[PDB]
Amino acid sequence: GPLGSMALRACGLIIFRRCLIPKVDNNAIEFLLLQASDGIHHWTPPKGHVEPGEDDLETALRATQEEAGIEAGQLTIIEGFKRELNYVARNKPKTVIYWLAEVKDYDVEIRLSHEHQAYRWLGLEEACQLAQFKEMKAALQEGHQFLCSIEAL
Repeated sequence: GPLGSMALRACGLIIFRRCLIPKVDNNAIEFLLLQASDGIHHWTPPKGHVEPGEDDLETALRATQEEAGIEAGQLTIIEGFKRELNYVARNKPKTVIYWLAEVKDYDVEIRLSHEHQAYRWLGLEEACQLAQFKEMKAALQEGHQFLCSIEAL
C-alpha cells in the first residue's frame, strides 16, 4: 500500500558466510535464510519488494539490512552470479533479484526488523531444504558455483 500498489519486482541478497575451512559436512560456506513468523512460516533470504523510488539492488540491500539486519557495510556484493529470481510461492509470481554477499563479520548480528523472527547460518544442503524453492535451491547452488572462484578455494 504505502510502498506502492502490489509488488512487481523484488530484490534480495544471497547472503552467505564462509568459515576458515570445511568441518564435518557444514562446508566453510553457509547461507543465511529467514523464517517469517508473521506469515505461514517460510524460509527465505532477506528480500523485499522494490518501492517506486528505491533501486533493485538497493532494495535487496534494504531487505538484507531490514529483513535480516545486515547492512551492506558489513557485506561484500560478490555479484558474479545474479538473475531475476522468479517464483509464485502460493501463487504470487513477483520478480525477485538475488545477489551474492559475504559477511566480513563472522559474528554479524542478524537483526530481524518487524518481519522475520528466525534466521540461521547453514550449508547449501540445509539451505536447500529450508528454501523449498527450485530457484532458491539453484540460486543458492548457482551462487556457490561462483564462490568456487572466490576465496572459497
